[PDB]
Amino acid sequence: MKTEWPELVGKSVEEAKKVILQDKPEAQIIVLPVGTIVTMEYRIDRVRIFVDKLDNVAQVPRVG
Amino acid sequence: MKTEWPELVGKSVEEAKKVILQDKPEAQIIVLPVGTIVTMEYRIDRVRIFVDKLDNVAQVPRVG
Amino acid sequence: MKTEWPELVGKSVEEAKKVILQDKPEAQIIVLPVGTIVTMEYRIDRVRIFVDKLDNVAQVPRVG
Amino acid sequence: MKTEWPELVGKSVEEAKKVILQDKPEAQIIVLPVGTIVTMEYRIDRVRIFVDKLDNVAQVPRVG
Amino acid sequence: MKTEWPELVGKSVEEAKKVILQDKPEAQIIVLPVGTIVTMEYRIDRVRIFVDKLDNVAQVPRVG
Amino acid sequence: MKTEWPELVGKSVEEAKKVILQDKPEAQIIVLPVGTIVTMEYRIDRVRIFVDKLDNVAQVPRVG
Amino acid sequence: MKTEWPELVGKSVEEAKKVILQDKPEAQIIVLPVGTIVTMEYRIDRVRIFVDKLDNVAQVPRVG
Amino acid sequence: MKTEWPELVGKSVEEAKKVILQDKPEAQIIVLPVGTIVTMEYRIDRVRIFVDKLDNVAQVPRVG
Amino acid sequence: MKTEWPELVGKSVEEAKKVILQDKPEAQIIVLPVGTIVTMEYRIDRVRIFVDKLDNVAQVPRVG
Amino acid sequence: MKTEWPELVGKSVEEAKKVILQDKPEAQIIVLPVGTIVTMEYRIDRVRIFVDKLDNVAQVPRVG
Amino acid sequence: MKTEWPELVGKSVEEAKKVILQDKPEAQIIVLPVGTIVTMEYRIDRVRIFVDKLDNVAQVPRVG
Amino acid sequence: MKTEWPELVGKSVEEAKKVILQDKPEAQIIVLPVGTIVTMEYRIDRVRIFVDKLDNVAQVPRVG
Repeated sequence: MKTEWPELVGKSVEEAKKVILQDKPEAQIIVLPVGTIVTMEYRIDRVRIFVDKLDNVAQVPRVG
Repeated sequence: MKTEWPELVGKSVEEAKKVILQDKPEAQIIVLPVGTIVTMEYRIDRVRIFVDKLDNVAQVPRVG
Repeated sequence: MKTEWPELVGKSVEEAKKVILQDKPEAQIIVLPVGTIVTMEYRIDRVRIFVDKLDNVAQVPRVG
Repeated sequence: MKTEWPELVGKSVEEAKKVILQDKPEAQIIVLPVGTIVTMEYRIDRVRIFVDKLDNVAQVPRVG
Repeated sequence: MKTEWPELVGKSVEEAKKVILQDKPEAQIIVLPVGTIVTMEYRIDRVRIFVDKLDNVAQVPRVG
Repeated sequence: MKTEWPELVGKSVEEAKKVILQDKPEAQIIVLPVGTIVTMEYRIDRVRIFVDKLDNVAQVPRVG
Repeated sequence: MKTEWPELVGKSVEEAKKVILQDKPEAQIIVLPVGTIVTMEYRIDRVRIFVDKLDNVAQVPRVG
Repeated sequence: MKTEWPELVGKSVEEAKKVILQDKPEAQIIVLPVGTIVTMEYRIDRVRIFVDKLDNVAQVPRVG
Repeated sequence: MKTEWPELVGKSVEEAKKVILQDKPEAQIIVLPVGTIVTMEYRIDRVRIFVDKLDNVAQVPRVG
Repeated sequence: MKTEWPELVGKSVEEAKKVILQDKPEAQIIVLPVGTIVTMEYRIDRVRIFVDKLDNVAQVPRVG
Repeated sequence: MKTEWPELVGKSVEEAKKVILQDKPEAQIIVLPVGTIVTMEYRIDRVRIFVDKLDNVAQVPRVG
Repeated sequence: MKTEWPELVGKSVEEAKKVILQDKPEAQIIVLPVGTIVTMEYRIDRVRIFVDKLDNVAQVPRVG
């Protein structure tokens, strides 16, 4: 099962969403600033994308 | 009593509000950024929705 | 002496202000985001309202 | 020496500035959000005003 | 060597920049909100200016 | 291998990006506010730029 | 249903536990330092006691 | 698959460990203070237990 | 009504407690480290004392 | 090059150190509480181990 | 008026206290860990000393 | 001028102090936990050492 998207570091939110949904059609994509504190439980259908000030992907997106 | 809405993860605030009010007509719906610190008491009529940068539901909304 | 306004959870800032001033004509109403850190002293004429992202009342307003 | 302005709680920044400068013509007035962390040294000519989301004075302004 | 600018407390960013560059032509001027956390190393050509909500200088600018 | 860009302190994001990509054509450039908390792993192709309120480079950009 | 114990402010943990269990025999009593950050869900059988440096009750214990 | 242990709220670490290992023989049990910030990835064999000042279980232990 | 004890800055907890109880026989005295975050409501019978590493009073004790 | 030690989650510091040094004889092993904030640069010879209240490994140790 | 003690950086608490009281007989000396958050008002008779893990003076003690 | 001690990562406080004082006889050595927040000014005679739970050097010691 695909769980990580290193290839998306540096790319835009739009490009990330497109790629993640090709790979994971059920993905529930959540867009948060880097450094956001995240007390969450694990959701196998969720993919969190941490973005910079310019809404580029700053860290490897991972399922959960 | 309905207490959680896992089906709303990833959906918009508007869609969440609509669904929560169908299920819980008395709901007092509060919209906060993920990571907001929450020193609150329990209110059975309140539903907090934690949203991402795009005002999508990021975490399962729960009564309280 | 009226000290709390549970009836205002979920309502707008405008509606809250109107109700608080009917009940407490001398009120000095302060509007802050939920989670704001509050190292304050007690002021009997002040009412702090903690609001969500949509400027709705998120927590019971209390004198102080 | 005037050091505090309790009478300004709840008032606007503009009204606060006007009153503080009548009382303290040399005042260097600094406007910060409530909860801002303040590791400062003491300046006798400075007056910090802590304001709410609506740029109303939320706490008693004090010299320093 | 000039290392501090107490005379700039309360002044605008534009006035501060002008004065700092007259005094220190090589200055690399960085503008940050008060309370920003600053884990930095020492740079002799840098001057950080901490500003309030109105982009006025809130604290004595210092080299480093 | 070039790992740091001290020469970019004080410069704009646009100038920084241009210089970093001349030096490191594969760079994945991420733009964050100073003070952002950064729990990241090491990526040799990434360069994080920490910027001030005016989107000037505030700290030496480094690979990772 | 008893939900708060104002009478226990200032008392020891031992005295608090004794009183809470007389009033609420099923209580699951949790002892935390004041200021502890509490991202919890509501448990009707739990009573959190916030204590000072001397393990005295510092704030009104409440169910949840 | 057992994922939560509500029955352990209020119990000691020793009793929790015993019960979790009966239910989940492969469990890797981690004991942390309530409020600890937890930027972790999901591990299906891990169970985190959040404890109070007296090393009693303060919150429902969950796999991850 | 006595509300503040400036005379106790620098004194020990034991001396502070003695003086506060002479002045305020009903006082519920709470001892916390400086910097403790305090999201509390106002209690007219409570006096919080903020202490240093040596359990000396570091800040003016005040009712509330 | 070995960069991660998932097999050490849940084990003691002593066992972790032994295993990491078998795999990486030059390792500079650093032991920190979970949640410690880590503004560090990348060191290829360092391995940070994040431990729980009982000095067990709480998270996968990684080079850097 | 003596307001700072640069000569005490690196010295013990005992040596600092001795020197500060020679210079300032009325000093109310408060000993805090580095990084302690300090929302205080200005007291001309107080001297705060910020100490390291070994109770050595880590930063220049200053009146206030 | 020696400004950094990479060779001391992983070593004890005692060994670090010995080496730093051989290299810098005037050093004022300050020992702090990793993650300590450090709002300091630059002191050319100071060397801060950030240590882990076992009082080993966790990060490169640097003058300032």
